[PDB]
Amino acid sequence: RVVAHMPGDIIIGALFSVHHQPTVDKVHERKCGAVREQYGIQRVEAMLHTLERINSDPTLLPNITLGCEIRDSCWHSAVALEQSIEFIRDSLKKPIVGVIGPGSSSVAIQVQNLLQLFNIPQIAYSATSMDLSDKTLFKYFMRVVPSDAQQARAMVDIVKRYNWTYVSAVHTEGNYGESGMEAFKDMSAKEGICIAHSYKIYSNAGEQSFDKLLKKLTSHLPKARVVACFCEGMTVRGLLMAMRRLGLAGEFLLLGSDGWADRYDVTDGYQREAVGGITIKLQSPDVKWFDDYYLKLRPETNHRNPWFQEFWQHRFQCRLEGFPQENSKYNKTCNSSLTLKTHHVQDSKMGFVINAIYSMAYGLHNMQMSLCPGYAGLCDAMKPIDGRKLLESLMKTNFTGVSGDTILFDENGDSPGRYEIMNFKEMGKDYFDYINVGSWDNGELKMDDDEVWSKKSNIIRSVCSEPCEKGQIKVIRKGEVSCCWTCTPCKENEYVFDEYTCKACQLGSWPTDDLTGCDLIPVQYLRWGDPEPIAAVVFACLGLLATLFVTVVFIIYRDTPVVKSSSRELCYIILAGICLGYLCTFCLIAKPKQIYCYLQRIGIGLSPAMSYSALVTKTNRIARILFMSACAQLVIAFILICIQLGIIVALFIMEPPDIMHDYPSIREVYLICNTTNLGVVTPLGYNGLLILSCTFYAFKTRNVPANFNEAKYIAFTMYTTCIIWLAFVPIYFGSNYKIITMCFSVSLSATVALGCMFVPKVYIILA
Amino acid sequence: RVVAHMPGDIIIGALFSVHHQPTVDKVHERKCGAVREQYGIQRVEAMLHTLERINSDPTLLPNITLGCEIRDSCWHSAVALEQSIEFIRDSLKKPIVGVIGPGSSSVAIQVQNLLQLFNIPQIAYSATSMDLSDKTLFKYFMRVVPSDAQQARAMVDIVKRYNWTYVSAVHTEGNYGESGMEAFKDMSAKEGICIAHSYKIYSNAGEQSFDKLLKKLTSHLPKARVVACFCEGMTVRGLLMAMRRLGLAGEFLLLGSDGWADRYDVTDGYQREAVGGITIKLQSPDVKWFDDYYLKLRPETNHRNPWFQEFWQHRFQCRLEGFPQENSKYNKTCNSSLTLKTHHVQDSKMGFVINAIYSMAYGLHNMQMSLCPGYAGLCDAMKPIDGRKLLESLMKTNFTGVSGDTILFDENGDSPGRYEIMNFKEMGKDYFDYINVGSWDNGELKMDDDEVWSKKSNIIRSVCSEPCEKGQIKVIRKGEVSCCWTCTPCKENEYVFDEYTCKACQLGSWPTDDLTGCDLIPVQYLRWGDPEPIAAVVFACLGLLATLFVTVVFIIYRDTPVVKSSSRELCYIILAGICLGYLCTFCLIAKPKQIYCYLQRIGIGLSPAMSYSALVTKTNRIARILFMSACAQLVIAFILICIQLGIIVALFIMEPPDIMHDYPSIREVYLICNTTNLGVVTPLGYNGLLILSCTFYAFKTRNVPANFNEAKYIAFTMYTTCIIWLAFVPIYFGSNYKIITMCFSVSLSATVALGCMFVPKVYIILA
Ligand SMILES: N#Cc1cccc(C(=O)Nc2cc(-c3ccccc3)nn2-c2ccccc2)c1
Ligand SMILES: N#Cc1cccc(C(=O)Nc2cc(-c3ccccc3)nn2-c2ccccc2)c1
Repeated sequence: RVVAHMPGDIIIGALFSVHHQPTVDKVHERKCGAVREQYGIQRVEAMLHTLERINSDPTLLPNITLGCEIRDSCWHSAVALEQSIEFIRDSLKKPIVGVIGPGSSSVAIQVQNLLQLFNIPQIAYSATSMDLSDKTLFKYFMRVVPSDAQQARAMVDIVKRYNWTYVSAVHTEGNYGESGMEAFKDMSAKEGICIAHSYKIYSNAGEQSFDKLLKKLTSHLPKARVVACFCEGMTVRGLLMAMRRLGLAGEFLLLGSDGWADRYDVTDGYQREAVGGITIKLQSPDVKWFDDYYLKLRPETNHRNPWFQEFWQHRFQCRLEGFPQENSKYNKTCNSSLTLKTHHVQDSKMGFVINAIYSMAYGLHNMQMSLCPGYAGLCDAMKPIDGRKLLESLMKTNFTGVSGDTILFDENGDSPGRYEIMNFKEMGKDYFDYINVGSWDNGELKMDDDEVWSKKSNIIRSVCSEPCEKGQIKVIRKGEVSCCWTCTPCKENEYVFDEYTCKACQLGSWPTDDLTGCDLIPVQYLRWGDPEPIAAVVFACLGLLATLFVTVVFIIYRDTPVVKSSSRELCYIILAGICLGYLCTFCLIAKPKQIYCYLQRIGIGLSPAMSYSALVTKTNRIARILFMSACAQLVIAFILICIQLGIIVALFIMEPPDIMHDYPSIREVYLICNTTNLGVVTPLGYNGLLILSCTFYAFKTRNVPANFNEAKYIAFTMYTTCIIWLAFVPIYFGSNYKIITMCFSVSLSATVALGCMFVPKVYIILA
Repeated sequence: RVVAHMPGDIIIGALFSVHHQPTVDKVHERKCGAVREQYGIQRVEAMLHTLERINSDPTLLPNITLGCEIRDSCWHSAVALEQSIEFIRDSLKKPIVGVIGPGSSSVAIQVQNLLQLFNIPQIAYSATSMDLSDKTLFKYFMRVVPSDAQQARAMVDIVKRYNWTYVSAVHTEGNYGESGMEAFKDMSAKEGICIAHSYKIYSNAGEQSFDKLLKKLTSHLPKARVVACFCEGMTVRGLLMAMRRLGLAGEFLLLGSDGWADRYDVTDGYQREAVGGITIKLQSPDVKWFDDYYLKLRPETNHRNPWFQEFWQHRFQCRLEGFPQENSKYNKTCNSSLTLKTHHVQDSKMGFVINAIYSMAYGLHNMQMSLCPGYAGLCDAMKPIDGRKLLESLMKTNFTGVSGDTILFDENGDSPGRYEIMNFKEMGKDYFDYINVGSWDNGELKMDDDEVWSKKSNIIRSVCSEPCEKGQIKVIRKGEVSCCWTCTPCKENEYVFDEYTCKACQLGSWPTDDLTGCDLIPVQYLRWGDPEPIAAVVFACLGLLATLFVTVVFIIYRDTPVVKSSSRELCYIILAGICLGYLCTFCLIAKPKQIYCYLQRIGIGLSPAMSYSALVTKTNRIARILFMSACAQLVIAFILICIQLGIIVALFIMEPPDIMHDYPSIREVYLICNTTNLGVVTPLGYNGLLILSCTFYAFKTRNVPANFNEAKYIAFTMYTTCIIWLAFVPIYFGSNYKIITMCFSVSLSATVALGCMFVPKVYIILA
């Protein structure tokens, strides 16, 4: 082979792909193919001129002359891996200190696995694999270009900015697409972004495969209107060609990496279906001072580049007469007026090639400054140059590049990313072009929203499920994507706990209007203003007036013959019973409390006993005439009263008094005291016997004219008492109006008893 | 440097460490040190003679001549890594096809990382790392020696054979010790073997460290009496020296790998504390035909070994006058009678060095036979020889070695292990030596137990905790080793479920004598043979005889004046009541069943009512004289009887009859029918009133001479009935003898009632 030398004191090695890689037939015999234009001569000339310029600089590396050795790589593993052997021989002729290259991202791994055994640092300018960031295996590798995990960050930032949350996924097969898509998925899963379904395809498959791809991506509209493509430059062309035939154009929004960034050869002839796509590029401004040097070169005055003459002949398709490398293949002869300005195109990677050399030079300068202080040249303590301190000098380099940007390496030897953002939209009648609409600068996304969309309302939307609403909980099924839910309402009984669940609050409570917390329903019970309680009260007042008049009459005229005929003490007992019958409505109708309920359950069982005991003993004595002392009768009446009171006390002991809350319905809550069925039924059963005996005896002795026909009135009264007790059961145990009916029943029975027994007596004594 | 050539058609490369590794001062300038004896010249001569022999063999590789190239390695990475570069350069002078070596186990990795980039297979004969078994990283590596995970298998087999289950652990720091101990732990954990505590130490630490190691290992006796050392040859010497001063000798049993296998320089001066140790060696019989060739060599007639003259001068410490490599350092001149037979020692690794060459030759022969069939030589389809088919030809080699053993490679390119087993025991008065006591041959441990231990009872034991016993469960504290448990007994109420837990069976059951399954206790209840039931039965029979006699007398003499004076029907009723009182003991004393308990609860409540009703109505009529028809009295008695039967039926409805199992104590189970307190107390309360009325009226009318002083006997009878009712309560409700006492009470009361009421009547009527 041929190697390009340049003398000096410190030697640098470079591997540049000047020719095409050998075909499969000549892999074992090499024989590289055709010469390259962009990658072949421009890089070699740039390195030579950069070294000349850095030597002419008196500020950097004073009195030290740097050299170089440039070798071919042919974009093939074998050739580079042989030239590396040739380098490491001379290392063991000054030794090589560092290597710049190679271009490929898979040759570099095989060259590193060889160069790290002999402690040689390596810097690459176009290798962007994600496997090269592991410093356990690749300890001597550094690069000035962003990794493949920086595009997956800009893509996530762009998606996050525009509020997209349900997208597709396409990627080619290989290390590039697979690693990029893995990074994209890992970064997007942390920002609440979900993928419909990830796909996979070659870059040269058949039309049937592309049609099936379209049919499988069409089965998600209109839920996933954005496609996240991390594919190469031909998968996009295949997708556009497939879209053309099915008539699906003007519907999708393809978001792609820099495989399809600014290449016109991807959308030629298919500009109608690619409108709207957003792509990211790699920022790289041109280098001004390289053109003023590259164009002045002439074949007759270029001797340090052995590849120059064949390059000239290939480019101009002619033959150079009188030259050491004349070729007989070309019949035409070159003219003396030929020049290189004709269709001159600058290389698209000319910045990193210079930045790598500058980084290595700065590392050497720092090592010399920190190792040979106070001296200008090669001090005795730095001969020869060891490759273990240079690796630590290089990692801490930090300077400014050719374009005013900052160059620095992190702990992994990587570099920060800087990307542009383009947009393919129609300019006019049959005219399409890319235009810059933003940039990404290591965390700061600066994008012009006005230019991308003509109107705000025209923004494409892609969301799976609409958000919930006023009082709408989230219900999610099993096996589905986390961002495809359903909104359902809680019932009126239960409020909403959080975004995910309802919650049912305890009885007696009710959710508020905001559905944030159940509040307590105020207790509701009877009211004085209702006509029924006031009617009961006025009835009771009339009854008290009547009984007061009757007792006043009897007290005033206690010596009358009528009073002498009857029994005074028994009449007083009956009057007291009637008064206590009247005076239970005030206790009953009031708001329930501690002792009020006890008084109401005591009076209802006491009042129907004291009067009826005396009345039954009187009627029993009268029937016996047809133990005659009044003291015995009073003792018997008091004994029966005591028995009734003992029964009442036993009922009290069985169930102690208490206040109770009623829950008839969810909406309303009442307030009724402790009142069971037993404590009411038992006194009724006990007092039924007395009235039954009274009725029997009154029927037996209903035809005696004693005491102005007293027996007739005594027999006629009982009918009402018995019929009232009878009617008191059904409607008491058949509705929710217990208080009013049990307040009217006792009063009505007492008033009929008082009006059918004593009214004739007072009427007769009056006149 | 210098390389040893040998011509031919196929070239093989070898790396042999002829010199000592350069010191730290000359690492960058090489300058290897002193010449080696075993590793330097013997291996080179063996390879040369082996190639000569295989060329002379007409049945292997016909008409093809093999060659070789031997280079130094100096046991250093740099020198071998330069000679490998020289090899792979000439591969790109016939190319090298394979490399044998190097000796070291860490240089080999660095040489493999270089040789696998250019597709060169490699075979090693003394590298035994466990990192070289990964074919993802080391695809071109093969070896004929067992890995370091084969000693960890023989150790586990030896420990498992002798029933040791609690051992210590010691290992030196490095790849060797750490990897071996990791393998040992992983293999031992699967066979129920536990480690007390693993340790770790240098091989050159201070005396204080070794003393601390002894003090930390002394804190486990006598539970861990076996130490599993996987350390190098100097850690054992340090342990012995440390044991010497503390006077701990003659106690331990050191089990070690082949770092301390047969080396006398480890137990010299300390044979007293190393007695009993068991070590494993590597099987390697000597090669006979190498000695007949190596000894005949002379310095004057050896020209193909450039290292020979310096070797001779170094070995004999003289100067070879008149030689191309004469040295002036040695003043003494060599003698013509010198020979190599003096102190000749064979290399200890001479078998694998030949087996590797034979394996490579067999691989080449197989590839030639399978690629150019029907031809004898180099066919046109095998020029040049590719290194990708040789790697697959080599992996399937399977043949017989020099010592009659089988050589084959598994999928990882490894080899099976074959080890010996030694023993360091005293032979006599101040004499110690190693003796073979077994072997391990890839799964078959053949070890002579009789020679290791003089007597069977002298076997050293090492177990943490004794096993459980006849009915003992396992309880293990938290945080302790799984093989250190406690054996505890279940109580008498529970049996043992499994080896780990007890279990308590249900009530009425009992664990058996074997403590494997709870069995049911047979039901136990009353017995006829007991004196109490038969006494009750004979008492009842006597009562039946008496009542039969009385009723026969009354039936025969129904027309007597005495019978006319009394009431016949009431007397018959009383007789029937007494009969039903007697005939409750037969129902009661029998084994409980469905209806027997119903009859016993019916008779006890019926008998004390139907007689006493008639008696009380008779006495009431007699007291009233001082409704006289007998029909009214009979109707009243029958009405009271019906009321009693109604109460009985109500009690029956309250609690339906049933059979019940009693559980007074865990050991015994009874059988008593359903009998609550209410069903017994209620009839007694009901029938107390009748007897109270009877006794009150009898006391009221106890002085009437009617009917031969019948009132006196009627008043005297009641006393006994009342007293028996009274006595029946305390002891009935105060012991577990309910049946006997309630059987005697009714019978006694009926007997006294029948004997104090009718006996005088029959006595008078008789005479
Ligand atoms: N047989 C029978 C039978 C069946 C049911 C009930 C009653 C009864 O006791 N009626 C009654 C009589 C009196 C009474 C008291 C004092 C003065 C005049 C009358 N008040 N009450 C009464 C009791 C409870 C609720 C309503 C009313 C008897
Ligand atoms: N006051 C009072 C009072 C208090 C407790 C118990 C009894 C009572 O009923 N005694 C009794 C009388 C007779 C009886 C029956 C028929 C013929 C002769 C005697 N048998 N029994 C009896 C009942 C239950 C268990 C044991 C014995 C009365």
